[PDB]
Amino acid sequence: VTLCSPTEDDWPGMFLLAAASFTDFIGPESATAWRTLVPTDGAVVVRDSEVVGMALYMDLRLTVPGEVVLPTAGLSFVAVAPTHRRRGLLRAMCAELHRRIADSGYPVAALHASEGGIYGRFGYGPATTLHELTVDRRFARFHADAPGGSSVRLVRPTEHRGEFEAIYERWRQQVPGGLLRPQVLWDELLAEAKAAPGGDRESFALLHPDGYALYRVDRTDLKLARVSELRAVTADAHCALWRALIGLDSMERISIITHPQDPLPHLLTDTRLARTTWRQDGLWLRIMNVPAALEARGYAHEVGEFSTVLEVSDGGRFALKIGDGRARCTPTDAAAEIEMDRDVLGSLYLGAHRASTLAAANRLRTKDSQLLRRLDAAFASDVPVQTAFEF
Amino acid sequence: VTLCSPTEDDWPGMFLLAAASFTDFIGPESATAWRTLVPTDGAVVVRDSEVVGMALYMDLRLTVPGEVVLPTAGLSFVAVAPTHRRRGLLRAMCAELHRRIADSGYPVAALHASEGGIYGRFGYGPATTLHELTVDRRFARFHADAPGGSSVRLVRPTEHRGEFEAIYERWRQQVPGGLLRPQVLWDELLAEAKAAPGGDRESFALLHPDGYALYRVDRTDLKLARVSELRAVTADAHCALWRALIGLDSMERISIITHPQDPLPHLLTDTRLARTTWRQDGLWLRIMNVPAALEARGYAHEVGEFSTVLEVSDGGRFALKIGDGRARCTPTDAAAEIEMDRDVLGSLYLGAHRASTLAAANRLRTKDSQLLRRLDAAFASDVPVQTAFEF
Amino acid sequence: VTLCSPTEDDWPGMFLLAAASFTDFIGPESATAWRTLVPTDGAVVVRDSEVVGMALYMDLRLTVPGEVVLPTAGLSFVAVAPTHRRRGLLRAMCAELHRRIADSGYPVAALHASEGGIYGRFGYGPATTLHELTVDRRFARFHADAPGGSSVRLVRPTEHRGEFEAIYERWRQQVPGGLLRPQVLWDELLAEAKAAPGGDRESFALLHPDGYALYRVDRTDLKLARVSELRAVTADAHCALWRALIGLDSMERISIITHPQDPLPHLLTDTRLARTTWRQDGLWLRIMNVPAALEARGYAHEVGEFSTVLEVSDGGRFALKIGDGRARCTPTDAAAEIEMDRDVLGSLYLGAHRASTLAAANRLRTKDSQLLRRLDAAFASDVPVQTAFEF
Amino acid sequence: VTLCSPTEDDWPGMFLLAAASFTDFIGPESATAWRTLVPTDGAVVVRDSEVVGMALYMDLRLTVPGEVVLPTAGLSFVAVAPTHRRRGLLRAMCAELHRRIADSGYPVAALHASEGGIYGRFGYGPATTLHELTVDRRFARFHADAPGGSSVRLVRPTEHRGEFEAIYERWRQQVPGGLLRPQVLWDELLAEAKAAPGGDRESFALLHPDGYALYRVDRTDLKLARVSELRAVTADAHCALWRALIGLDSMERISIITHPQDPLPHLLTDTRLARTTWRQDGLWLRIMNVPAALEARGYAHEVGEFSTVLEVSDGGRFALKIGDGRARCTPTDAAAEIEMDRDVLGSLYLGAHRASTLAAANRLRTKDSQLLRRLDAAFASDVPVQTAFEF
Ligand SMILES: [Cl-]
Ligand SMILES: [Cl-]
Ligand SMILES: [Cl-]
Ligand SMILES: [Cl-]
Ligand SMILES: [Cl-]
Ligand SMILES: [Cl-]
Ligand SMILES: [Cl-]
Ligand SMILES: [Cl-]
Ligand code: NA
Ligand code: NA
Ligand code: NA
Ligand code: NA
Ligand code: NA
Ligand code: NA
Ligand code: NA
Ligand code: NA
Ligand code: NA
Ligand code: NA
Ligand code: NA
Ligand code: NA
Repeated sequence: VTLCSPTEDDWPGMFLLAAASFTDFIGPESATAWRTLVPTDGAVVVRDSEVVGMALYMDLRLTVPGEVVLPTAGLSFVAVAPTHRRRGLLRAMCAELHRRIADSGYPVAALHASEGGIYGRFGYGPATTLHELTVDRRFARFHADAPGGSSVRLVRPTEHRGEFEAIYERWRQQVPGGLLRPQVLWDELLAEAKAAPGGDRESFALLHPDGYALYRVDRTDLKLARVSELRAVTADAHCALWRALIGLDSMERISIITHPQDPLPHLLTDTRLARTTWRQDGLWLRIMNVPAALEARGYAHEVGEFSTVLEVSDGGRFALKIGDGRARCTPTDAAAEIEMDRDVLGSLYLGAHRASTLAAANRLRTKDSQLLRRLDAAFASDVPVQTAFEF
Repeated sequence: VTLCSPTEDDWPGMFLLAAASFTDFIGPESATAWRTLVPTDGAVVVRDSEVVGMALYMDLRLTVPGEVVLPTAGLSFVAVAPTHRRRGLLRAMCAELHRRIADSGYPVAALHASEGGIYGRFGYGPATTLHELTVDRRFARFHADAPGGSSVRLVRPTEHRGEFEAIYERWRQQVPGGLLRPQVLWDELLAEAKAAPGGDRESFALLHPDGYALYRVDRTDLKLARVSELRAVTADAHCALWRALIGLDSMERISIITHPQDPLPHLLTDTRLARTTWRQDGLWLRIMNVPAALEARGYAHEVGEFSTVLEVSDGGRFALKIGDGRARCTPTDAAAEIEMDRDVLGSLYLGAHRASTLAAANRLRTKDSQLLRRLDAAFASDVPVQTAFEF
Repeated sequence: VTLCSPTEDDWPGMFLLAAASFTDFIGPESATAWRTLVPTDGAVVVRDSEVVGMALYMDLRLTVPGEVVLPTAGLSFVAVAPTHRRRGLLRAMCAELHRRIADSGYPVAALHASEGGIYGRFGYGPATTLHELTVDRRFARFHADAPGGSSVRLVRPTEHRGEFEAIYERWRQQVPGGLLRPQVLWDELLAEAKAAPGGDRESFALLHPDGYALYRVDRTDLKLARVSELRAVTADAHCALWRALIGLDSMERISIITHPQDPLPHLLTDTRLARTTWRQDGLWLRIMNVPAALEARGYAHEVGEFSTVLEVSDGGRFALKIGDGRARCTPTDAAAEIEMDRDVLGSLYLGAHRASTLAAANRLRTKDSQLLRRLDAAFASDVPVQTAFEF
Repeated sequence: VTLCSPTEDDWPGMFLLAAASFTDFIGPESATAWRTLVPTDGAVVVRDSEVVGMALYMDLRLTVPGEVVLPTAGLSFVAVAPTHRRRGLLRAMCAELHRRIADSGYPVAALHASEGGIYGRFGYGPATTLHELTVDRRFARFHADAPGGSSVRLVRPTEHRGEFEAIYERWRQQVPGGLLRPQVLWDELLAEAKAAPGGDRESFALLHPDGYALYRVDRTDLKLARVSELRAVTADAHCALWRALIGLDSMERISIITHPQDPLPHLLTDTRLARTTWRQDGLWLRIMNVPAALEARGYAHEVGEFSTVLEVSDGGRFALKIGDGRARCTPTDAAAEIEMDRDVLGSLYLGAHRASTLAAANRLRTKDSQLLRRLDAAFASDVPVQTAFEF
């Protein structure tokens, strides 16, 4: 077993491991598109010769609270051959990529987890929450207060690329969890909008000046419309799009993977009709440089100036001062007032998890309940954290 | 149709309407127990003579943020005969009970809703969130950080009444959503802990000095344990009880109806094992007296002093000043800065819903985004809102 | 194997065979009640000594077209021990009972069939059709034309026996398929109206001056109400009862076993909401005396006088003259114009099956298509055929 | 919103609305084939410019009782964009098409309804009944009386087009509900007989001189054969085809969408094996010209001459005389003896619904029960009403 950056010769072997590892494998053509996001030394392979392990990262741009955009290393295409389990190959590959990511000057790494029990030990914490809502649209009536009681157009996605790009670009800069979507990923998205023989049905779009929804009828449940993506920049756009989706009179049910603070339920006279059918971790974060990440994001202006000493387990100890919505984070050997593993800081960082909830599980440790309330308020996001697109 | 306080003669007719209206009807013996919580003029019937409509309220004590206990009118046993639908009987009965509740000096009314689309128009807003977690305990491993790596005892519920009463009494005074559980409801709870021929299996309890869990094996799914109630006063107690439940080696799955901030997921090495299988509105609140309710609860000390003008639709307009965790709420004819229906204030009141989320649905209306952030922070609860027991 | 009328000593052995043969066995107490309807020589047993075969008939009164009530032998409690299959015991028992029934002067025998492939060969034809309608009552709206836009009362069945008896007695005399329901069967019906530990839920009744509905919530599907029986003497009563059932706001679905001409679908703005979920043969008829049965019923006055020659396979050949809604049916050796097996005549007799449909299957054989149209019209019932109660 | 006849330029926009509206959308190539049945001014669009509403009719030939063929306007391709619900677009489009259909001289319009609650208010009544039978062929044995105890050939559909056309043409002229099937619809039918990658399996045909059956194995249930179409001109052909289908020894079940008077059950020794698994409205009729439609069909010769006065709600009042199987229908201001909405007359017109059943729902109103019996008999069809093909 040797750990190397792959040569062009290695990629057929990587596509074999990928096809055998990922049931949702996009195939070599699509994989080659995504490859354009992987920097020169962004990939590692293990050879036994045949490829028995692989991992890479892509150059991403992640929005964090305060509309701050961080360069982010997006881990992806991580696989160990079923022949080479329990030989420390994942640990070796993650250690090497983290070395390269830290040396390259990324303050943050991110991934989508295949299972929930794997990445905590490598310092990734779940930082966004996926929330599936299923609406029985047959009963759905809009509240008298709901905006916009036609601004929306039913269109072919492939004919309005420019408009979706412009709306998404405005959305991703305003929302924590937002990711820059490069041209190659717009190519890939509009390719999956087409009907496939034996596969997905045709996708349609609802287009508003300030929002869009991409949806298709389920392959097998012909009374279910699945919203693949809804991006709205204004409340008027969000409501108008949902009025149009609830107008899909041939459907019984509309489903969407959204975030816990989606206002959809409050648009209806019966909030219970917007049923939570599924909940899971979305984006995971590893804070690579604690002071860089903590100084870079904005904090709630509602909390008054405070100082503390934060220790990250094997991540350093810092004098952390938060005031006027900004943090200063400097080295100190003073006694820690707060201790947590690196994964816990990732979970706190976009505002998806409360310091108080993590403290109740003893993942976050302080003797000061006032400090806990101050951290909770400071790390909270004004704009609710959302998940952009899986990678 | 005449609307009257029922005589003793009316109660057999009320029990008939109840049996026909409520599939979960506890029966006349249990109903007579709960009746001891209904004050002298706490009930209305409609006669056509036979009972075709009924509604009552019980005298409750509800904990709100700041550990403040409010006298609360708990609406219950609300039914219209299937023969007398669409004749305004619900509206007539609710109007009369609200008159009596307001005149009696209750600042707040509360209920559990049979359907989500009914009580908004009578000024009730959903104020707590039920969250069902299902744990596949076969895979569950506790995190190295989790407390208490034996303080817990497996016991017969009927033999440790005193201990459950004492623990519950400590829990309900500390948690917003907490309700005083009178002696008659402890009688009823321990009666439902017994096995029934053709019905529920025997209930067992796990007892800690600072917490308890009541559970039973599902009637039909013999690999599922259903936790009917877990009350823990400390994090050590919460973790210790979950270590014991995960030790139910004959079960595949443990389910509990809990709240969105339950720390259980963070106790495990795989947070995904604590799956959200169901989410619904719990307790609904109608604010009867706006200034009394707003002055009575505690507010977050993290937000700096601020003043605004709040208008409740047909509920009055108030100068609202919040500072040092207290509110002053006085009559004013000054221009409104914030407007909302009465139901919306109920949804905000225990901290379960953010002002910002309601604003995004246009249920809450202001031109000031800074005011919105201040309301969000002020109305937030330090201790997460939980649901006590259904009534 | 000897075939005998049973002595009192035989009945414990008959109750053992019954319990082993009938999963719906009502038990010895209920069986003893129904026994009061079995005349002195109304039962046969086969002994091998232990009971290995049994069959009996009850004295019934059946309404046929023209509101004519026929003495009817109701076959029931027919069983062969699983140890004694394929030994001709059913054929021997049926032959003996038919001998006794014919000699006793019954013009007609009737039964409910355990399976569809058994009784045709003994001359029974299916004569009524069971039609299960399931209404999704959440969507159900009554048509502007529907009668009665409160005449109906929600009551305890056991408290209004007299009223149900009087309504049923009016219904059974007006409807072909109607059966006299003796006092012992009213005792049995009101006993099954009670909740059972581990069994059925409590039954309720909707009572109108000219109709009633008995219903209960399903044991396991708590959003389904099952109507066990709806008897309405007028269209106003039928509509009023359905308005009340659709008012069961806690239910998603109402199901009823009714007849193909139930007007319920036409009461709604969406006829499709009254979904046919199940269809089966109900009452089976064996015509014992062809001329007695054919002369006894009324015929459609719309068809002009006609004469034909009907041959029943091993049942005789008859000159059949139909006019002014009456038939004369006399012996003849003239050439047959119509031939059919005895079972086919049973299927025609209450108007549930058209001569033309049976002719298309070659169960009914004529060279005259005009004769076929005349038989179709003559045998049709003005009042649609319904099924009274299973026996 | 303007309502126009579409130009060629509009049809791409109509195909977009169609694809988004109809999950069973046949696609632009097939849609262009069906278009050949739409006359010059047979289509309307609503433009907001983009197509937000559409409706058309096709020139059909419908067989009614007495083997009379009526020119029929077949409404189809009716859609409102999900963006433009509740703006009266359906009402506007239906009003314009009905104007054009009436002015063009069509006595009748027809459609297949997407939902049951929509078309009643525009004067369409359900006029045929779809009845799905599922046969467990493993148990199926033919009755000793059943015809034809080999006349049938297993063939490739595409090789025997001429024979299917000739048989169908004989069937459609003899059966009420029969439609002329133009060459373009035979092209489309034989195209759907081919296997599709990820779609339907290959279709086979059973061919008799006087009947055919088209069938295929279900996509997912490989023990179910689905009969798409069985057309038999004689009882011998019907029985012979069913003997062949019951010979599909690799299948457990055969399903067919047929009519309520299908003789299949009576061909078997166990009639219960032909299970009704589904029942729904088929063809809907709007009578455009009451006297033209009522004079055009044949009536039962069994009923003696009678006269009445029929009022159709906003459809005129007529002296209706029926005798010798013919109707004369003339204007009158005499008192109405019978009143009904236009939709009700459509439901009566092919004989699928009895006047007596509609009267019991108060959709048909008379004080004369003798008149009701006479209408029932007169409007009855000698040959049972069937459904030809959906459009
Ligand atoms: Cl912020
Ligand atoms: Cl999201
Ligand atoms: Cl607080
Ligand atoms: Cl809770
Ligand atoms: Cl009659
Ligand atoms: Cl019936
Ligand atoms: Cl005819
Ligand atoms: Cl048909
Ligand atoms: Na923002
Ligand atoms: Na690409
Ligand atoms: Na993924
Ligand atoms: Na507290
Ligand atoms: Na009690
Ligand atoms: Na409840
Ligand atoms: Na009658
Ligand atoms: Na009895
Ligand atoms: Na039975
Ligand atoms: Na014909
Ligand atoms: Na074609
Ligand atoms: Na169709």
